[PDB]
Amino acid sequence: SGFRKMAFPSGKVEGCMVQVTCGTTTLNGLWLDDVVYCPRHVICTSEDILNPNYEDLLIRKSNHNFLVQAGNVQLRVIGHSMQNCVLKLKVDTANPKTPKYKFVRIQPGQTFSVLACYNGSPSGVYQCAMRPNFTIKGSFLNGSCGSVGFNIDYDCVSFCYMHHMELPTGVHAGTDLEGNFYGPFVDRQTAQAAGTDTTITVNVLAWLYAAVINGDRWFLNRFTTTLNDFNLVAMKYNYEPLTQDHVDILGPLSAQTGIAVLDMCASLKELLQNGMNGRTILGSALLEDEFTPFDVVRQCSG
Amino acid sequence: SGFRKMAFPSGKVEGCMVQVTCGTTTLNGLWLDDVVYCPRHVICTSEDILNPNYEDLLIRKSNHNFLVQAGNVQLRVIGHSMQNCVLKLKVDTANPKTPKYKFVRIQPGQTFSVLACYNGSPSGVYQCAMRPNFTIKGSFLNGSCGSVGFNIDYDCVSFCYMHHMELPTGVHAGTDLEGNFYGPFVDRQTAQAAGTDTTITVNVLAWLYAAVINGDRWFLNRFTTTLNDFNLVAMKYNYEPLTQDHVDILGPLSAQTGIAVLDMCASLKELLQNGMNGRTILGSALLEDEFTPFDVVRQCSGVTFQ
Ligand SMILES: Cn1cnc(Cn2c(=O)nc(Nc3cc4cn(C)nc4cc3Cl)n(Cc3cc(F)c(F)cc3F)c2=O)n1
Ligand SMILES: Cn1cnc(Cn2c(=O)nc(Nc3cc4cn(C)nc4cc3Cl)n(Cc3cc(F)c(F)cc3F)c2=O)n1
Repeated sequence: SGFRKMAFPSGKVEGCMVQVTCGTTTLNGLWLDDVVYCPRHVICTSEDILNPNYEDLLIRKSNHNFLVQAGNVQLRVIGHSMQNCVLKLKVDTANPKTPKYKFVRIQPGQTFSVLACYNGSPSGVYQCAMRPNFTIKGSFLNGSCGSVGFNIDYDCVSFCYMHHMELPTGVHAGTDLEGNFYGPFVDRQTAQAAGTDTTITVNVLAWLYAAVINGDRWFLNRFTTTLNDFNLVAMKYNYEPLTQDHVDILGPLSAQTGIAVLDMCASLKELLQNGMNGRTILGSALLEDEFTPFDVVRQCSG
Repeated sequence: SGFRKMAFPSGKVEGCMVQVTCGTTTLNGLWLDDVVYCPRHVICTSEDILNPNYEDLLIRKSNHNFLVQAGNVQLRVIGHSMQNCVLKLKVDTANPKTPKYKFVRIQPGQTFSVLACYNGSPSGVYQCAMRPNFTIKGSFLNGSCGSVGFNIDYDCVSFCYMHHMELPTGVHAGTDLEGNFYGPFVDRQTAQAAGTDTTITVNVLAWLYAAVINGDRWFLNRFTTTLNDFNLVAMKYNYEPLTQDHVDILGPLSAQTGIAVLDMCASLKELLQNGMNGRTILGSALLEDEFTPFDVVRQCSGVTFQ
């Protein structure tokens, strides 16, 4: 029983974190095989941040401008290339701690664990969701760049996020491991603002199914709804519209609980018009949206 | 900026998790040097667990009954003994991934990370607080026994918790690494209920500081109070008393933010009576009591753990 926001064990990723220094800039790098991945803005200087010409600054660089440190062992950069917004440094030793891994681009609503790192030393691990506006509500201090977000599946580590910047609103923006940003953001110090955020409706429904599995009983109702009537109400509360794809994803949870998806949608609808009247669901008095339908199945009973 | 529930990087502990099997019972073990630690209830049958004599159950068992699985390599038990509610299995090989470690016992309100495992395979990590009633609000499914709770200081892993059982109310109970239970529980199949829990007050104030550091400042008032006046109100609302030691611990947060604790207690005092009036603090609609003052300083000052 119980229900906690749970992160993945971070050991496989801890063995890959290194320190990348270029000039005075020091951030974290992800060391897989004989390549260290890190945000390309590490080659920028105080002046080259508002409008950096990264191709010009990199063709500009020699391998011995980069200092890579795995613990007290300085790796030797033997080559450096750029792929979109990630820098790739070839090093002369493959990381013997490299796990089975792949690079995956995730979609808004998907969750992942983030290993916060400073000077290449892991500091803590937590759970995140890719917001519908392509930001993440992280916990990051200066020097956290290069920290990665991941999932683990049968000792295979899917890397799906690398941290680059903090936006004015306090949220954070990053890329996948191929250097493509999530969202309309760029690795520049120019004026940048994220879209208005919305609640991941499919995740809340999943969480509500998790409450019933754990026996929570107070929010459901005798009502059902049409997909369009629900979406009409939800959008008026800054909730993401729900598509038939989402309804399909919830299928297994609905099957396990004997509560149809559109029945539960009617329960979310009522919850949005009444509130929760002092009560809580799985210990929360707000609706949680950082549990996917996959997560709910993994952590909950059967 | 930002603020999250954060656990210690679990890697040092992951290299110590093994699967222990006794008969049909199978749970997790902690492999440190040439000893494997796990709950003693593994030697129990579905009826001996109702009322056992762990003494006699143990001595009757032999070494080859304990299947100690380290991933897939099998470990050879060359001895076994008890220490309170934790069983100890001596194996022929010392764990080469053994971290710099010690066994500590924590107080209520102190936090730790938990590495939930199943069949010796680490599955997820999360951050707990020992509740005042000596339970922890965990997320465990069957197979989780032997999952361990720890803290990391520099390169030292401090093991402080081992999971044993879930209570009928859903919360969880276990021992320190020396077998001593946390709270008034026994490792037996009987009717056991959790005592009435309370709010870790010093952790709520520490969380309010984290909110201020993140610029969430609406709850700050203008008033100040006294420990007496606060604690009189706090007892009514099932809040833990705030001691003089608690105030000194909030010292650095106080000086970093310009908000003297007791001034902060006035804010928490108001929040306790008037509620939050449809507002939120760090996005949460409840007062968060699972962040210690050191937790807050650690997370807002970037301290790493190698
Ligand atoms: C508060 N916060 C939360 N996450 C972040 C991420 N982040 C960061 O870690 N560092 C940044 N600037 C640097 C300055 C340096 C000074 N020295 C000596 N070394 C430095 C290294 C960095 Cl990496 N930034 C700012 C930033 C980073 C970018 F990648 C970008 F495109 C624009 C930016 F304004 C930062 O956001 N900070
Ligand atoms: C859902 N949940 C989450 N945490 C818990 C605690 N807990 C547990 O995890 N396992 C238990 N019995 C086992 C049966 C097994 C059958 N096989 C094949 N392997 C098994 C392993 C275990 Cl560990 N129990 C029961 C239990 C064990 C005790 F030590 C005790 F004092 C009281 C109890 F009710 C359990 O509570 N469940």
